[PDB]
Amino acid sequence: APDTSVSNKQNFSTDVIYQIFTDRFSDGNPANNPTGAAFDGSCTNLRLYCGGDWQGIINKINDGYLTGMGITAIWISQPVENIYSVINYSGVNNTAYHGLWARDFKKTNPAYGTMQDFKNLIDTAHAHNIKVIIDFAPNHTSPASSDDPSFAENGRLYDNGNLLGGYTNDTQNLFHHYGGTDFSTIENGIYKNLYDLADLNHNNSSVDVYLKDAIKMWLDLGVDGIRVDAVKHMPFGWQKSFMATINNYKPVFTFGEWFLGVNEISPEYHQFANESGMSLLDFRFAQKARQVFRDNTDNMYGLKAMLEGSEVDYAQVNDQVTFIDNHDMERFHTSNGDRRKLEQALAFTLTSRGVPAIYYGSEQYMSGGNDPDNRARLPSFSTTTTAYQVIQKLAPLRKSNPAIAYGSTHERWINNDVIIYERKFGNNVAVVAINRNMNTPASITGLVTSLPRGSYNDVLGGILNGNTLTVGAGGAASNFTLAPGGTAVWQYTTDATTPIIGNVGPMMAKPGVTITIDGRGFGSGKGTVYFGTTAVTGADIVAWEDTQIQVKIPAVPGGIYDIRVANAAGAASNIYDNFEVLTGDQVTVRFVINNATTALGQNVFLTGNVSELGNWDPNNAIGPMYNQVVYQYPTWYYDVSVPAGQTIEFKFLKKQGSTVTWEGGANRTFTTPTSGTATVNVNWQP
Ligand SMILES: C[C@H]1O[C@H](O[C@H]2[C@H](O)[C@@H](O)[C@@H](O[C@H]3[C@H](O)[C@@H](O)[C@H](O)O[C@@H]3CO)O[C@@H]2CO)[C@H](O)[C@@H](O)[C@@H]1N[C@H]1C=C(CO)[C@@H](O)[C@H](O)[C@H]1O
Ligand SMILES: [Ca+2]
Ligand SMILES: [Ca+2]
Repeated sequence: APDTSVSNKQNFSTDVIYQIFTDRFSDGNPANNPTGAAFDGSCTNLRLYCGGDWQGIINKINDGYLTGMGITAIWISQPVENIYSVINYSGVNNTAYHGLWARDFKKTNPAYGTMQDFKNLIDTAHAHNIKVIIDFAPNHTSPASSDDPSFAENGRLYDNGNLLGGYTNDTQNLFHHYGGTDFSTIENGIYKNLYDLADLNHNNSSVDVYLKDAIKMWLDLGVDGIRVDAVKHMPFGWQKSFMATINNYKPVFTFGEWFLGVNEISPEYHQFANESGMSLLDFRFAQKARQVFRDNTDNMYGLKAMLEGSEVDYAQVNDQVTFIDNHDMERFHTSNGDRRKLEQALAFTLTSRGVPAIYYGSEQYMSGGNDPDNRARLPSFSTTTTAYQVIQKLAPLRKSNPAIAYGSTHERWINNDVIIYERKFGNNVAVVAINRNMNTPASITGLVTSLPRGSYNDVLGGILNGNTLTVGAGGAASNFTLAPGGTAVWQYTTDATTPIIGNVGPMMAKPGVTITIDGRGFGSGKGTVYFGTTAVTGADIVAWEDTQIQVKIPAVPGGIYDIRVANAAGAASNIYDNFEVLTGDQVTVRFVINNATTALGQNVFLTGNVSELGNWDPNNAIGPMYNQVVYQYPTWYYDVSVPAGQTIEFKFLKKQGSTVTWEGGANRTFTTPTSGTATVNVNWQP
């Protein structure tokens, strides 16, 4: 099927995501509304249920409100059954309107709708070619106090009705009991409790297995994507095994949230996006866009930089979800500011690279500070606001113009307040000009583009004050003045004669799994896919078409491969690097080493003979290991994702600068379990 098909759950670059807070969208059914001091039908107290439900979105999909806007994917609240407690955090009552206080990952939250209400939703969405992404928060359950088992629901957890246990009297060790985090370190913020949320222990097989069976159930119901909450507060090694489980079953576009601030850029943030098996929410985009288009704390050369720095730092930049604001930051639109800033910021996000995400209510100029302020109810549904129009005219370009979805970015003209950039994928082009200045016009002299001779009409139709572009000979355009706050989008689309890859999903799976390659130029008849030097053809290619090829991963040794395509006429595509074929199914193993004495600047790492363990290369060793919470120095520990049911070999090492110190003795061997978890306890051998 084509790359734009609703059946394409692996990739979302050609989609526009509408982020909804079920509760604060539309109450399509009152019979299911919570009652008592948990309900606030006037959405006056923003920490209470307002009544929104799934039937409320089915209504907005049916009467054409969402569809008429151009949206092709809704991202909703956690569908999982929550605690029913009305928590009075010092004077203020609080409820689980946000879906983030899980109670039973196998049942739906009654207030949002029933199991039948969920199928209806998946079916009304798909029948209108809209994809559904859900939230999943496997890092915890709900507010719990072990000292006072009378608080909330005591962080209890049920398995489809059966109680597994609570935060008080945890003999089975389902949770962590190390106090709460002060966010001092990454280690600290992972094993310690986030504020007061009963932190789950994934080293416990019962927990590990339960969360994995839970996500599959949700995959079986029809979801097309997953947004995992708090990726920074769970162990990396477990997440990889959680991903390998999704991808090895029914892969869906999965992404997670890792909050970055202003001009804050961490390498762990990138390492996660590059090696977890899942992408992140592009906070590097969001904060930079708001600095230039909103707070005006940086100029266009910072925008240029960011767009360029990203095209390299991320391994698969086309998979990062972009946005201008959301549930974790103040609303982009202010009181003392004009709607133009918002109108432009939206256009910039819509034509830029990644998976664009619009936080509900942005098209109705909703204003509001931090939580719960940024989570008020959508005041209206007027399909005639300019912002509605902008999204309306731009959104479908992602599915029609391959350059918007997969193309590279090139700044063709730049200034302190104006930028003109090009997105191109083969012959397809899209030029976007923006003058953020509202006072002075911008005379553009000598603008060269990839557009062929012609005079292109603004796709925005002038509502953003955009002109038409007369492109003469050599892609050069006649001079023009870009009006203050002007914005224009010009484009060109044509067939692809050369195979070209725009994206691949999933980015890691075991042999025998079907991956999805998307692009243009693949051709009608079956061709050839290269995983490294290993060529795949015949029955192993499940599907071939001009825009999308589906092929099984061949039996190769685990490791990183470069993907490449060749049509039936030997025309080979560009290289799509960084594909991880795993050794097989994964399980998480905690490795604990005792007596590793280290110097100031020396850390302990691990390595072994399978690719998930770096394949003996000390530059790809797992680490630096942990040494303060679950175990303290001189004992180090780490949760690592390894192949299931195999005898792996490994040795620990110390690393300091360019100096590496290996353990003495013989290689350690270990037979991994087929499911669940395992813990290896050892002592440093000199
Ligand atoms: C509140 C939020 O905090 C934890 O994770 C991140 C946030 O996602 C991140 O945005 C940042 O928090 C705020 C930031 O400090 C502030 O300067 C900025 O203006 O806005 C941010 C959002 O408020 O930093 C923290 C990490 O230090 C949790 O991991 C998130 O899950 C949490 N949001 C969840 C959690 C709870 C639990 O109480 C819900 O109450 C909340 O509604 C839900 O969204
Ligand atoms: Ca309701
Ligand atoms: Ca945790």
